[PDB]
Amino acid sequence: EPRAQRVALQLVAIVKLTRTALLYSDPDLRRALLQDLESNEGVRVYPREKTDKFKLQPDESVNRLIEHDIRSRLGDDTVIAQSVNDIPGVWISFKIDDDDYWVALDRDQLDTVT
Amino acid sequence: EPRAQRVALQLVAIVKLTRTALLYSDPDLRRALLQDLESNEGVRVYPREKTDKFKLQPDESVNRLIEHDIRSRLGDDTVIAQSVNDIPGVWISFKIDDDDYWVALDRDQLDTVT
Repeated sequence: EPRAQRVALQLVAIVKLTRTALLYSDPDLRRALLQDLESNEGVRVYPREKTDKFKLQPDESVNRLIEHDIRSRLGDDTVIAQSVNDIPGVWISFKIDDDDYWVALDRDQLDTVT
Repeated sequence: EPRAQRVALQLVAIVKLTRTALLYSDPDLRRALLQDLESNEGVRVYPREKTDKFKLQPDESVNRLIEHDIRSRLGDDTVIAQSVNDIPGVWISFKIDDDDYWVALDRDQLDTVT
């Protein structure tokens, strides 16, 4: 419960901060912002398409509890996955208005911040 | 060592994300962005003045080790404090070019994400 809640809250903070950066970004600097997030923050953002396939994290350890805690903060429609279109990562969907996005985090790099 | 490194890396990620949001923000939306960061992300940003006074966190627990780990990532000139101008918080300075800023985080709220 407490360790699960902690990891979820850290992942929520990362997604909210990232969404916030994109939301208030100068439109002319938006692609440059995405390069900065990826290279310097290790946070990769992508547009999310309705046809993007995903694979769930296994029901292992506290995975399902972390996912429940994430959804309670970000929304029940949030997708959380270990891969998208077969690309491995910690993937969490988010939205701005009617646009859908993914955040992808590196698993190894995330484990130092969790 | 490992728990200290973990808390520092979480605090570094928050500061880098916040700095990044401010750096790439639409200038017209910049004050609105600051309201969003404060209200929704619990991250308060302020301009930092050379005359702003600060009080160190106590040398207690792993405080000094966390501070060392933070400075190794954000820079050796980074100020980390338990108060600024007598306002309690988790305070960490940062810079954009020649402008100085503070991030202030709520201690109780931070403890759920650490």
